[PDB]
Amino acid sequence: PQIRNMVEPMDPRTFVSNFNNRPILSGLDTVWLCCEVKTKDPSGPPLDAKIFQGKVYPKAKYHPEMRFLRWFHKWRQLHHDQEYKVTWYVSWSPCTRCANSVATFLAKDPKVTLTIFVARLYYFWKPDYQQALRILAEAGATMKIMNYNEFQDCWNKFVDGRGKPFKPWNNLPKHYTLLQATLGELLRHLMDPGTFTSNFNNKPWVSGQHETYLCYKVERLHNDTWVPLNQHRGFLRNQAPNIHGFPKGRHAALCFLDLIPFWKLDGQQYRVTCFTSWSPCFSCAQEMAKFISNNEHVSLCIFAARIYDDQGRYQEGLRTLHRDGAKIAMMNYSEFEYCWDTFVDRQGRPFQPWDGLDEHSQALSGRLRAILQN
DNA sequence: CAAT
Ligand SMILES: [Zn+2]
Ligand SMILES: [Zn+2]
Repeated sequence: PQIRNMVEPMDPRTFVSNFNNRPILSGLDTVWLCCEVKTKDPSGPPLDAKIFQGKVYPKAKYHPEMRFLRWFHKWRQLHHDQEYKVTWYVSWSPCTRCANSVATFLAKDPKVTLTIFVARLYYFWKPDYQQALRILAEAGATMKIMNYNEFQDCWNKFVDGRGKPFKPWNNLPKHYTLLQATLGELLRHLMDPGTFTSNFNNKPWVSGQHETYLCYKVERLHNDTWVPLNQHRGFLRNQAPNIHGFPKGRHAALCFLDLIPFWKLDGQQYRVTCFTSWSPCFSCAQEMAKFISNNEHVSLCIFAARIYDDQGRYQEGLRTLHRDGAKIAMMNYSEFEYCWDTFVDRQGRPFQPWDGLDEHSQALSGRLRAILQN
């Protein structure tokens, strides 16, 4: 039995119009949901597959997530009980009602695990919808943003492409990174402690890997005092090159600069701080210096674990960044501890500093000062 | 992890 025999594949124009992942997208009156039900073993065809659709308004009871729940209840009565792995590709993330219904269903049934790939985040800026996605995640649903691979898979399985291959729309990768970072913020995703310790150790770097992790937070000026702005706190990393994502990669500092306009900050004074495992290369620093030159109400503070020699003009880039008003400093014990406490999935464990932390911070601080004073 |  093949997916083509299980579903009526949707029209290609229905798929592309409904699954376009522009984060802010008006005019869509419908939610689409493609799903597969599998055993514990993921290889081969699913046990069954279905496409559900429902109008957003006026009744959530006809949203495709609830249509799925009613179909799946009846389907299970007709098949021999076993453990099920369910995958959804949904055009909009769940509204508050569906999120709470699915969360209740998952939490009462240890035999079912659910992964939800979403094309767009629905009302991601509204606290009610944020809290509902957290309840769904806490019920064990794995919630991810649809990337190129999932759009292509959904095209192959659920669309009447007539053998033509999936063609990505404009800016699919840029949309993905904005949504991924936004989903991480609202789920309050914390960084793996091993990933933190490995990447923020400031001893001389000996690994062949060049990856950059970047933790960020935002403050607002209020009554001559900086106050936390808890909505936009999290971490991200560089995007490795891939011809279906960013063909030349996208460095962490640039992904961070992409986020700031997406936050829709008002005209008040803001201080945006990042803790990055590598200081920015020349290209990143130029872009960062351009940004702060053009956004006078945003103050940048950059704390770096290590100084990245890009074999080019990185020293001049750091000088330009400082000249244009960014604060640049090397992370000391206090900044390492703050990120462990704030951004890392530490499970109550205190910060344990690696060997030579203080000594390496002093050496790097002296190198930075020498760079900035030329 | 299809990898400037
Ligand atoms: Zn709903
Ligand atoms: Zn860079």
